[PDB]
Amino acid sequence: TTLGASIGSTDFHYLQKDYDEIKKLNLNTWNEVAWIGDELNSKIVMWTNSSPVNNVTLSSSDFINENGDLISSNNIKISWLKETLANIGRSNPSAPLEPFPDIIHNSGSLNIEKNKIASAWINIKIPRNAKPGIYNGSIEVTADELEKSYTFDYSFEVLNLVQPLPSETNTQIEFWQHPYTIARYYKICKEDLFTEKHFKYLRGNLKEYRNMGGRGVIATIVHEAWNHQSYDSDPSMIKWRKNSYGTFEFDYSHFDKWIQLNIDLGILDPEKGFGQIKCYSIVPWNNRIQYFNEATNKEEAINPTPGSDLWINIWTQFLTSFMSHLEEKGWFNITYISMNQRSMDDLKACVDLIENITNNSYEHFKISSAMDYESGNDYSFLDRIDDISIGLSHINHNSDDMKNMATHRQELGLLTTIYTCTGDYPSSFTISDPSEGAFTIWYSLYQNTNGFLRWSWDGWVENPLENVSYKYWEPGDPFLIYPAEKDSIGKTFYSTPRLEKLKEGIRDINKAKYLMEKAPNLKNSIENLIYSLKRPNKGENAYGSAVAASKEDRDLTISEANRIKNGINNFAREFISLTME
Ligand SMILES: CC(=O)N[C@H]1[C@H](O[C@@H]2[C@H](O)[C@@H](O)[C@H](O[C@H]3[C@H](O)[C@@H](O)[C@H](O)O[C@@H]3CO)O[C@@H]2CO)O[C@H](CO)[C@H](O)[C@@H]1O
Repeated sequence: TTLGASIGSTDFHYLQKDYDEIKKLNLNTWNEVAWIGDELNSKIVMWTNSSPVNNVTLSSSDFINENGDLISSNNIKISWLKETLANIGRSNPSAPLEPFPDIIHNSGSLNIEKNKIASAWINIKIPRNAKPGIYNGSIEVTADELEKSYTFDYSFEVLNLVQPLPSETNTQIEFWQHPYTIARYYKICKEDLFTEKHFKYLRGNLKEYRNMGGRGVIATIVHEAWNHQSYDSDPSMIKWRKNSYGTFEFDYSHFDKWIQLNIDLGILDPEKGFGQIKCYSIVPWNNRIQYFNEATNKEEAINPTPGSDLWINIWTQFLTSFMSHLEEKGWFNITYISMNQRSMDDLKACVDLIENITNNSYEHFKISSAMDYESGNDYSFLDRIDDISIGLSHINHNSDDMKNMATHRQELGLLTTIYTCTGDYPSSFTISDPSEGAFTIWYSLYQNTNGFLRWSWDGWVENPLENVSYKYWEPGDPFLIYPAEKDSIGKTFYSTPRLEKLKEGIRDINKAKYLMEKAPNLKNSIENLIYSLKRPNKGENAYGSAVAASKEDRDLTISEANRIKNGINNFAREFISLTME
């Protein structure tokens, strides 16, 4: 024909290079299991031949159960997956530059060049007041050059249990946001920073974060704290100045507006002790603190070594001032001072200083850190850090070091997460299989942590919608959402399949934690299922990017994700049965 069509997996990308392989698909039916308030995703893959094809459109019926309960077609959003270019290597500028369908772009029609793949993401939101049962419906695909329409048989079962709202779970999610990057992309001026004109491009993507379970909000407290690793500079949200007497003063304006925005959006609730403010960092890159010297009237920097007399002096000034400031705002209880991977000497100097500065109630700042922990059961220092996150590449699957460490922390009421970054596999890159994200989240629970941290909400390059290639890291590493087009009406961001799979993983670990809690009798059955998870092997492509070791390892990430999900849905059904009989 002029146009071919088939249901396809959301687990991996359908790429142009796989054209000839893809044209041989003909999957016409789809079924899945969801809870009330849950979501489901699917995909239809289309193709063209010698001739191009205009105005390709897809559309969805209403969905109806056996009691004629309705889920409107408006809960089904079908979006073209837009392709963007990606250098497939890591700091390898001569690596091949290939298209990946990494963007959940727009609804409506689309043209398709000769001999091309195009795919459309399908997202189904089950309303929070939906009735249980088996729902059926269909999705149609048509075009202009086609005098016919293809048809696709979709059903799904809603189980009689309500997907927990994020605030009803104990899942920890922290994605680092870069609000100045949002300002740069959308040409927000210096003077409009953290005003309503800025907030308009932040609210949507922050709501999105909140709704998938985000609780951590990063705030920079010194300038360029990651040495400009990213496309955009990282300004400090707290401006430092040295006055004529030679003591430091701090301007909290940006920090205050940023945090207040996050309080207004419900990510943070400092009165109720919810959410975290992560202050980056007491160990910024090379210990460098840049400041305006009012005396010499110029910009200067210092680089004092942790533990040194100058260091203790300066951070004592900041921490003391910051604590008082946060106490007047009522924010102090949810505030953490962040560290990062440093020498044990630097880390101990930090924890020792921080612990030594207290308010009237002898409360000190909480402390948060990426740590490299991989073995041994000496927790005495690690327990003085209130939130830690461990890179997946430092977690040894052939041991229970990580899980034992995490379990100790849960007992003491401390937070623990894992993260992925450059060099990790599974991970959440543009070139990753999106299923890897669901796996990652399940791995956080397999390790008995509270959840997942990633550095990379929104660190856009110049024009990521067209090319995400950046000089460091696997492509797409620095962002899980895309921006909208600069002229958008409109939308302020687009989601990605990789992010939707993180979201799936999170909802699905939330189902498992909910069951464990509400059906104590199923708990060890569930725990055993979780603890059966296998870990695929990390390989590396010809150009420096981490990837799956082999086809077997790709398949395992998918099979394992689905296995566990299904297992949990069966436990779901067991609990539901119990209630009915
Ligand atoms: C939490 C997070 O994602 N942080 C980084 C992330 O960095 C990874 C890890 O957290 C770092 O400790 C490590 O940093 C350096 C390492 O400790 C040094 O011994 C070595 O000489 O240089 C390392 C820098 O490569 O780096 C790893 C990643 O390689 O990585 C992401 C990029 O995906 C961002 O840089 C986050 O800021």
